[PDB]
Amino acid sequence: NYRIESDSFGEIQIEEKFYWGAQTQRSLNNFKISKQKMPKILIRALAILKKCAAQVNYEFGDLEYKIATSIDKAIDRILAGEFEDNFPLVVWQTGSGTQTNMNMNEVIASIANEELTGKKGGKFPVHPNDHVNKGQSSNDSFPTAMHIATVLATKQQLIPALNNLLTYLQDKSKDWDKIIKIGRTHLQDATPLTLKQEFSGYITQIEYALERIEDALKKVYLLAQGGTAVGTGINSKIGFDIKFAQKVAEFTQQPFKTAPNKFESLAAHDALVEFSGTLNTIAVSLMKIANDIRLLGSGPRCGLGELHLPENEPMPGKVNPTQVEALTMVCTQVMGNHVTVTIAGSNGHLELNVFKPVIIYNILQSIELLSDSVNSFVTHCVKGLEPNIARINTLRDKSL
Amino acid sequence: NYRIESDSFGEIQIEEKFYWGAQTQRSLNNFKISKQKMPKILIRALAILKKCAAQVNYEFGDLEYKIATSIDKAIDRILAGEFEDNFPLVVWQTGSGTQTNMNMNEVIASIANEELTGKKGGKFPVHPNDHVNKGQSSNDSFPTAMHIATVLATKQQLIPALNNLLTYLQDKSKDWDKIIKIGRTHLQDATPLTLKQEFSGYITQIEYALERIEDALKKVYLLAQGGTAVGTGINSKIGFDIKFAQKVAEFTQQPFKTAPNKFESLAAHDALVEFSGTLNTIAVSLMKIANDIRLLGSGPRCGLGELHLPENEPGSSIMPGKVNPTQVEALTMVCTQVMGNHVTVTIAGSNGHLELNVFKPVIIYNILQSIELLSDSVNSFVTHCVKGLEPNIARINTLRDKSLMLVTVLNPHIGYDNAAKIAKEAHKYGITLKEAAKKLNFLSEEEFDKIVVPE
Amino acid sequence: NYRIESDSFGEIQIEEKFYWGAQTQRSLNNFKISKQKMPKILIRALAILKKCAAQVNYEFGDLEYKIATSIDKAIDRILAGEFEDNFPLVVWQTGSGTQTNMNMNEVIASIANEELTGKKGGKFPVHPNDHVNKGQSSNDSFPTAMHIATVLATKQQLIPALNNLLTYLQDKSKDWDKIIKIGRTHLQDATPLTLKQEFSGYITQIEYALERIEDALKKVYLLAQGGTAVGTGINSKIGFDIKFAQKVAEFTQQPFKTAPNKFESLAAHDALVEFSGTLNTIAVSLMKIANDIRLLGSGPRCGLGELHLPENEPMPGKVNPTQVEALTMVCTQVMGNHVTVTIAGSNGHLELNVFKPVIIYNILQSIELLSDSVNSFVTHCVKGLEPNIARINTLRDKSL
Amino acid sequence: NYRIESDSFGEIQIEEKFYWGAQTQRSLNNFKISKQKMPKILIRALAILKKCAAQVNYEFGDLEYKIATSIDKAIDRILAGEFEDNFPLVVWQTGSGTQTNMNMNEVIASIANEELTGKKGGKFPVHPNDHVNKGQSSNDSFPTAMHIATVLATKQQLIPALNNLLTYLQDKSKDWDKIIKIGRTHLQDATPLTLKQEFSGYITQIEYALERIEDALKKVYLLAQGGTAVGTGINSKIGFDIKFAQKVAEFTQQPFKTAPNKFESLAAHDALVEFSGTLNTIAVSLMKIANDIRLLGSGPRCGLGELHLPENEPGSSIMPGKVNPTQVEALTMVCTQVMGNHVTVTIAGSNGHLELNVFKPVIIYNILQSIELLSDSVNSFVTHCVKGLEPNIARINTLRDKSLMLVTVLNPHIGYDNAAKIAKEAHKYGITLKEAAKKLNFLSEEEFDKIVVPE
Ligand code: NA
Ligand code: NA
Repeated sequence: NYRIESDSFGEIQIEEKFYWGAQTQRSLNNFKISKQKMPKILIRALAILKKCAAQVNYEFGDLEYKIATSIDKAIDRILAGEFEDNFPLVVWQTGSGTQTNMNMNEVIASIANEELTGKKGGKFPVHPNDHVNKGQSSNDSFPTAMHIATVLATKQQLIPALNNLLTYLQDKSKDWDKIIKIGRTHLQDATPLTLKQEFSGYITQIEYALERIEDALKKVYLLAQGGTAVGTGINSKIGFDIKFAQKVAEFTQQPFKTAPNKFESLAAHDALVEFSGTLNTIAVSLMKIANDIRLLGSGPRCGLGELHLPENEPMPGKVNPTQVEALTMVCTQVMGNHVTVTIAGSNGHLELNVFKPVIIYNILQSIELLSDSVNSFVTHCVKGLEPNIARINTLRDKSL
Repeated sequence: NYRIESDSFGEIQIEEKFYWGAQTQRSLNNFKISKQKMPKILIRALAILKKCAAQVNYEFGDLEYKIATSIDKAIDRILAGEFEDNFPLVVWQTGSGTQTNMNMNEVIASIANEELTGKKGGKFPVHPNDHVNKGQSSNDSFPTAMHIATVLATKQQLIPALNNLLTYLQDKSKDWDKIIKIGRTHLQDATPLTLKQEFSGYITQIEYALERIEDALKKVYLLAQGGTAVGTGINSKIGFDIKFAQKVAEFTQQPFKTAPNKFESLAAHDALVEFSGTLNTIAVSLMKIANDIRLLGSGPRCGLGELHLPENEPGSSIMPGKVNPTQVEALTMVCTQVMGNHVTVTIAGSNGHLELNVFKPVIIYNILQSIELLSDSVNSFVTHCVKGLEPNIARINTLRDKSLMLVTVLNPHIGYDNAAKIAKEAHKYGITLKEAAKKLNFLSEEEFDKIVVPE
Repeated sequence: NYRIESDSFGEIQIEEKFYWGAQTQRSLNNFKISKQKMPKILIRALAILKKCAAQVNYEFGDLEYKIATSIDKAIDRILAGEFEDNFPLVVWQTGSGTQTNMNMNEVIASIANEELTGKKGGKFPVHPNDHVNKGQSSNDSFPTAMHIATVLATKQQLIPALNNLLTYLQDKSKDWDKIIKIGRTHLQDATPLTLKQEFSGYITQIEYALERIEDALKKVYLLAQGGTAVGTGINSKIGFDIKFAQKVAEFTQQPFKTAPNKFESLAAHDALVEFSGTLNTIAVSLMKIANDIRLLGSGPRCGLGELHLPENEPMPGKVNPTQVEALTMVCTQVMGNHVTVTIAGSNGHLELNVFKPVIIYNILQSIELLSDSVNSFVTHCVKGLEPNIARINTLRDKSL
Repeated sequence: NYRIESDSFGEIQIEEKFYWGAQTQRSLNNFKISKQKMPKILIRALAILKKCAAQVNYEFGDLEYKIATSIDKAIDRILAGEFEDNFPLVVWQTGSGTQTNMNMNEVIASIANEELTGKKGGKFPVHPNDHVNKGQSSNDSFPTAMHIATVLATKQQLIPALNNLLTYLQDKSKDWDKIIKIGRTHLQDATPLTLKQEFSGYITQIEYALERIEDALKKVYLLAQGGTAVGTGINSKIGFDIKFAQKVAEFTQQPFKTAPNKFESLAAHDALVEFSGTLNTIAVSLMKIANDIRLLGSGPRCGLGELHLPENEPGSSIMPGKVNPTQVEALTMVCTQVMGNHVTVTIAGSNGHLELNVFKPVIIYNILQSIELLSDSVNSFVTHCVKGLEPNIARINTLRDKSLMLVTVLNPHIGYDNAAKIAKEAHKYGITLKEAAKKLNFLSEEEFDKIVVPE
């Protein structure tokens, strides 16, 4: 039931049914720190990275045809979800992500070797380092995967989620221009505005959130691949950085390019600190929008009672704004995640920032929580918001 | 493969092999927000809570023998680990934890009903709300679970890990009193201290971490159970609060009591915000300790090189033979996670409204994560780094003698003027202070090392 | 109009009317970073430190009688507020506080020299380093002053302020047990509780805040003095640490003692990070209390309207809960101050944490803002809170 | 020595030499909360605001010639710096900034009334609310001032300081291309890079800081003025908003416009929260740069020793001759202050209620402080550290040759096996790779240095 693998530290046992190699197993044994594995979309991004690197390596004459093709077939299968069991390493590993890099290197080599020899594992004929990792360091590969992942998640999770919110905020309030409600400043009675007008503030906040995302992504399109170990490009052929980036742009259909200065790309993660800053602003916007709805839906008899919130689950008969609670909790999570990203980003030393996994784990969590909670909020709260017109009219007609 | 269940809102389908009910399945369908489930030890805390509440209810005559005994047996199976598949709800739910409370209520009833009738699910003979949740709200139950879980995790994970680090810091540095290294202030050359003395700082930081936890636990021992919906204790018999706390104290063997003021326990989580603050401080201490070990072991040739860190894996694919301080990296990364987790807890804690703070799941999720991560990573750091740390004594000595600031250790022993002559001679010929001491016939190489000792 | 002073870097000009010396002026010229000077109470604490050190030095036989007496007279005058013009250095200086240490050393020497020779300044007969700073480093003196200051401010500003709040929360609500109001969970109508009961939550929060302060001060009583440059005590006579601490305990009438491990005292500021943690919890408590009052006083016609807040200043006739706004802003300040203290505390290197001035500036600001805002809040809001009983009764009698 | 004034609440005394009125003195007596006054540049912004609002009002025919001209002349004297004593109110006031708005309204009226009548104070001929505050609320005025001040400070303090740092990073490192130092990853010995290349990272961080500011300013150019109380623009004539923005654009020479949606501008300060986020990133960049320079200049003998930092003062009283990297300490301390200031702004920004975010003073206070501190400290760091940085070239070379990881730079030039023999020889005899290269007749001391160059 076991296979033996090795590296420069010696022999090590791996359970036969798993495709990973000596360094993954070594990491798996030595870092028994909680159960948070690397996010699926990061693994996906890392797989895309190896795919594109292999193609460039092949085109440069540096890989045998059968090895390049076997690596490519092997990676296509990972992208289809066939080896989700085979990336067991935790986030809390080496700060450069070396081990997760080797996790991808070894699994690809292993699948390819099973195709070519009939048996998985090992370094023949496909070597994890000399073929799958050819011309790469973890120091430039892991940041490249961090940026690919961030872009993919933002374009697939967050931007649609915000557009879903924008659309329903627009559609619901289109005809609330006839509803004249009483404004509150300091929570004290103020002068009148329409309910549509009040909701137009929220619409502006979300529109502006979408604009901030576009500006924050500009540096996240820029990829470190080609800097190798310390930023100089040692062991990377001239042109690799540019051709790799074009390859990733073509597969993702996103405008990726190479980072003009690779030293800045390795030594720091300022792009992601800035990006996390935009996530934080979005958290602030949503906290305000959700809090107002909580407040306007308070009651039914001893609150404000201007809005009726959909009732989705069960002091019997009492129904709570549960979606607002889920969303406002996520907002507080994102704000704390941002402080972690800040502090980790500030702790770079010379040629390398070695806080990379904690940074990307927090970025990707914030994107996913914001997207999922907003979509839930729209479906189970915003879509069925109705104003209580008689209540709004009574409140207005009492104002001094 | 499906069973039908019902609540106030109507009919709903549950996959047959699972034990939860209608309200849990409803929540499962309505809060599809990522993948972060309630932590194992919080579910455990909540089960313990229900076991004790059912026994007190039974003592008050408010549960029949058949029902109280089956509830108790069902809960023991959950505490045995037999139903870890049956708590699927995410953290990002209602802010009171109602759905997770009800998840526990339904699963207990369901296990009991299978035992009594042969078929799982439903509300007869055992009813989730009327029996399992009798005399309880989620408003007082969930805060009770939060504190039980915090105490359990702190005592089972955190205190043992810090003591593990303490013991090995003490053991490893016992005989480092004769290793005389150079002090660095502002990262600039300073005067000497023993390697042991430098480690004594770290030891003190961990001893103080342990004291801080004991003070931080004081209010976490106090339980909300009995406040019910708003804190008034309506639908709760006089004495239930005290008798429930006693039971939990017996089962856990921890000094749990009831909170004097139930309103404070529902409306806020200041106790967990204070506790998070202590976790924050521990993160700050560990960051300093781990950073020093990394800095002291930097090299092997182009850095400081005073400590040899155990080499556990290959550090690089391009540069073979390179070994990195990977355990320090995992620990310092965790430290940054705890610092951020603390801000989340702070902000959530500050957003209470009137009778209830409804940010409860996110608060307890961060507290428990911070505890697990500090504990797991400290344990790993000890096993794979502290255990095998060795000083590079020859390198430590070389560096000590390079310091020009040794002059001020020489002043009281050799005289102010004479030390000045040595330091002048060392600048002119470009030699060490030791070599200049021997050159001018003031002090041998052995007499020089004795004066330099801290004393 | 100028006097010339010097140090090992050479000669430097000081305006004649000022008492400080070469190193203070040098710092004053080289760190032109905003206008935040060291807090008054820190300077005060540093002056107390030099007073007690001199007395111990004198008792050990290490100072001439006339110098010890002149130093003591000189310091008594600083404590009386006579040289508030003479500590111009900014917080954003060397991270060990050396320059502010020399600021105190030089000014004391200067005043003493004016007494003894008729002219201020210089190092004769009282030398800033060899007499006023005898047996001291900035590395152990500045942490000692940080802890003295924190204790003094907490005992003189914060503890009385919280007791003032506790007392008035108690007195105002004593007879609110007859007022039956409707409870709100999730801001939805709930079951009843008395107004006194609701206020008893707030009373508990403040009581518990007072208990947390006592626990957090335990390590802040422990003083670094005697560790000198790197923690070893080089150039400090045996017994100095203990006798100094007793001297400070006697002058302040507070239970100060020496730090058992001086290395921990220099290398880190974990005591203050923990203390700042308690300030943060207090900020959280007060934010809740103040927010509820904002909410319960909302109206007069379109809010909850359960409480009447005092009207202290001027949509004419509209009066806002201005004291609650001041207080809740301070709370957000304290929470951010706490993150600065955290991050700075985490950045220690080997024998010394060199973020000391930013840490103490934030600690002392949080104490002063919390105290002043709470006292203001009590005087201009809590003292005159009255319930609107008819409104409370109407709301209750509408509950489902 | 006193003058009497009045408002809705009654009679109140003001010291005679000051120009403020009844509402300012009331606020002065009721908010005795520490000492933190409104920043100079925010007061200036608010004056500019009133100058432009009065001119637009006059153009609409809603101020008489006498009154508009005297208002304009009074404001110019405030912008000249003639009344810096007359704005005593603390930051910790009402959350809308009403009292500071009224401080400006009263002082302008008072200066104008002295000019027109000979006696300062009061509300005739110039009335604080009816003339100086005409068509304005504090709800739209204070946010307008916040953005004007942020733009002014960013353009006058921050952008110049970052450009100053940029210019000197470029100038100092121009000819450091021939200095070949060793790279460190995980603080472990790695492969070489030029000193210039290492500095190129820092240069990139600052160039990107400047781009980030330009994007962050986009929404700060947009002004609330015209929304009045709740955002509807009641008591504001159509066109006032556009014409006010134009005037401010003319006076400042900055591209200010009116905010399309006034409700968003009153109810929140997301734009300043986003801007704070950019300041945060700049703090993170500077922390890395300053920390590296400190680490590279550590020593002078027992650390890294690659850079010589200019020595500006004595570092110690016990250890004479010790010099500390004091400018790096002041800058990194400021960085921690900005990071905390950002959390305050984030939390304050998140506590808006309906039509108004009433945490405005604390938000703008932190933003402006962060800008001033980053600017002042970067400027000082350049003058007193970056300007005079020199590499210690002999030390840089020594360290480079100690690296065992040079082997991988030798592989493509000398062959894999041959480099292995050199590294084996270097381990056996305990020498450098260069000495072992010459020993085995593979490579001279000059040919070795050429292969090592990054290329
Ligand atoms: Na987090
Ligand atoms: Na601050």
